[PDB]
Amino acid sequence: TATITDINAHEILDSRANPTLEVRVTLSSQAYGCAAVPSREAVELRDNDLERYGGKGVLQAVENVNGPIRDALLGQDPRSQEEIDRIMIELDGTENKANLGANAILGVSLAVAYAAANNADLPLYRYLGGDGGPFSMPVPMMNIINGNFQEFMIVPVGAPTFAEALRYGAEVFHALKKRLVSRGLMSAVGDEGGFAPLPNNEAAFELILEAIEDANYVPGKDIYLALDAASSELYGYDNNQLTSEEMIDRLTEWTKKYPVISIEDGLSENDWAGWKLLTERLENKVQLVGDDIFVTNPDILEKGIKKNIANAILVKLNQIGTLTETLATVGLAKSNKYGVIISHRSGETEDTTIADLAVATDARQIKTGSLCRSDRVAKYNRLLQIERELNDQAPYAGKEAFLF
Amino acid sequence: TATITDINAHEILDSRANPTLEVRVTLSSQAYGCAAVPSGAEREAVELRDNDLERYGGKGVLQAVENVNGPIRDALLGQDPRSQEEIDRIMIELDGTENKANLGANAILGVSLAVAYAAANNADLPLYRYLGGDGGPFSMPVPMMNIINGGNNLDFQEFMIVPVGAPTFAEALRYGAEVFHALKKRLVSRGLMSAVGDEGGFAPDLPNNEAAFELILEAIEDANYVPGKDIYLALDAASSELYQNGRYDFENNQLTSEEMIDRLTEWTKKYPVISIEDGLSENDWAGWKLLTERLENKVQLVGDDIFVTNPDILEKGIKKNIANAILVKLNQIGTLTETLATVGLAKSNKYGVIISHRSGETEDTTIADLAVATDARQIKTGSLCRSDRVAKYNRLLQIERELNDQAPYAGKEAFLFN
Ligand SMILES: [Mg+2]
Ligand SMILES: [Mg+2]
Repeated sequence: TATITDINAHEILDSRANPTLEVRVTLSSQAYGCAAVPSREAVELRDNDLERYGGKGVLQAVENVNGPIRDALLGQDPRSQEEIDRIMIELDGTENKANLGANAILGVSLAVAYAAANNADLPLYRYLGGDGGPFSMPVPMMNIINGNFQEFMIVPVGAPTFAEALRYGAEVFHALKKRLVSRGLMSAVGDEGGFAPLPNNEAAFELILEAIEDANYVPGKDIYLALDAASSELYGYDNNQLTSEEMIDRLTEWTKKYPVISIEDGLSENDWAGWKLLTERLENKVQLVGDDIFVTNPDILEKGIKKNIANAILVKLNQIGTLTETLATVGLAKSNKYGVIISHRSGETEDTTIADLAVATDARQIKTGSLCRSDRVAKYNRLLQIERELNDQAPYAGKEAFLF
Repeated sequence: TATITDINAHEILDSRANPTLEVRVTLSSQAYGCAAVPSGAEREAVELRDNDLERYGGKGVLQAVENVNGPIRDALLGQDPRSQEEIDRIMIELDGTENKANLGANAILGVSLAVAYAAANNADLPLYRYLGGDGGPFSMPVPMMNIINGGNNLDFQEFMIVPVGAPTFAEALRYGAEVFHALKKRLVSRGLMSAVGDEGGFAPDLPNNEAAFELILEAIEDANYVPGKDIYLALDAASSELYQNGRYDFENNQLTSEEMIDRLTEWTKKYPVISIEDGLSENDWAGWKLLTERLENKVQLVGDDIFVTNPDILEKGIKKNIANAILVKLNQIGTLTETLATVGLAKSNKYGVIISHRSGETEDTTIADLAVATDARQIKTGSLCRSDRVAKYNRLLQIERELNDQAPYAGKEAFLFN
């Protein structure tokens, strides 16, 4: 029986040139697993030494993995995810994971699962999903325009496979780029890729729809729009000053005027009464995704569900801090007819965990960025590999991704 | 002794959302290796595309993928993956073209690299150890980091920092990241453009080419490093792009070879420029001769497009006293073996060697292991944002931490033009 014989972390850089950590968990069988961590929610631990990386170092977090965390886990069976995650959550001691750092905990949480997977000669998605499953290729939501709303996205719902979904997106991305250049508009990319041109949020959807049709896809069927209002950042809502109801009104408008299939954080995370009506109104017309309002926290999601808030949840591993807790959120969401979107973070790494995770959980949806930057594209390539490995038994979710 | 029992390629996406290939080589031991192929943006080996206008705008690589899975796989079944030269020779012979235009340099390179990884993994060694051998010698290369892009206002293509003065690669990386963040902060505070180009560099609008280096110098100082000591500058002029017979489109003007040389010279005296890449066109050998005569002792003169990682062309360059360093791009020539010959010829002739990425990259980190294994001492692998780039730096971090003392950071010893 393989047991954990060593855990080691070191400091690496994320896709925004900010430090993060990478963890390797080594087993007695000599098999090992590696994982890196992407960039209210659980507390990531930074060094705040202003003479080093502008205070964003993660040396202390690395110390916690290599010392305290390591000692408390030596000898453990890596297959016992829940218990290992329990030992760490207890060791931290805080609701926050503020002592050891959510980044330190998650790094090892993930590396342990990779270790167990590798020891059994299984790809992560297989180790997590069963033998078993069921598996499905998730529908990707692709951040194409940014915001002088935070994200304007395309969603290749109508593709027959993930490989085709990917191609649909790439061809729209290229079509859009050619337009921006022709209009003398900005065509360089932000953190997740994606262009940041524009006079009035609306005109963003206009460019996109042009792009979709330029590439010979139908905005009704082949490809939809999605958006991330990130309204928490606009809150008693900032081009004008709108009340919650006037905010909902516009959302309702756009949903009618455009093929919007999903809306993220339409209202503020501090506006639960607003979310109630928004949901009441559109819960059957569009996907209403809670991000900041839920922060991948199962207790908060539970309260959201009881109180009729949203109809989908954005799942961010490092917002909660452990694999076990993340799977609980996913399971709770699925139990209650809520959509599940496995999500990247702004500061990503070459780590492709969310790809396997979306497949193994049959989440059916993934948000992992625009179509340039390997911080994003590596995730799509991993999904290419998985689809080609599972073939027929990982059908592309398509329309079936959306439950509303 | 394990032999190749399978080769399989498939079509993935590169960091610019264009298709490329990834290849897995499987051995009888059940060990396997994988590699992916990058893509750039004249004499270089032929990257094979599909040209099917209704698919990825004609940029598919299904044919290259088929070439790997069919004829290449057939030719290589039962070969010992450790025999890299023979394996590359077989593919070169099978293609039968000077250009690799038949099978595709992308199909050939993908297999060539995956074979190396398979052998490495069979021996249970990291690639840098497999390639460099047990004893090495190893070194951590000095990175040149493209921080401001051009060629959107700016004529020159790449304005880079080079942290020659750091004590370790880990510190070199920190130096660069802090200058990168200092620069971004300046651009933002001044309402200038903060979005990035292909390699993750800022692409602001500036009154003139120089202003890019002036901004970079400010940023180096904001981060409290000393220009010309801790951190130097390097330039990719990519002048082949500015060359229309028989002058160079510089600052809304039209320069002779010697005027361009004079400009490059001014910059060398005014700023701590340690390296200039493609200062003149690949079709201006006469100019290169003069450029080299004048600056070869004062600055590194990197040939990129003029040599295209081709040992036969570098030899010609050497005989004609052209340049004093070569930019090494695997996929410009097409096999690991021919790439290593170029590196070897460069070293035997005291040319600098810079292992390089392409504009279109993948999560593949081969060039990191390659630069350490060949004791190249220099690497050019992009700005400090975008994992297509940062993944290479992180790989260098892993390697330094594994070698710890057997891989000293090259620092000043990377530059031998003196
Ligand atoms: Mg969000
Ligand atoms: Mg160049």
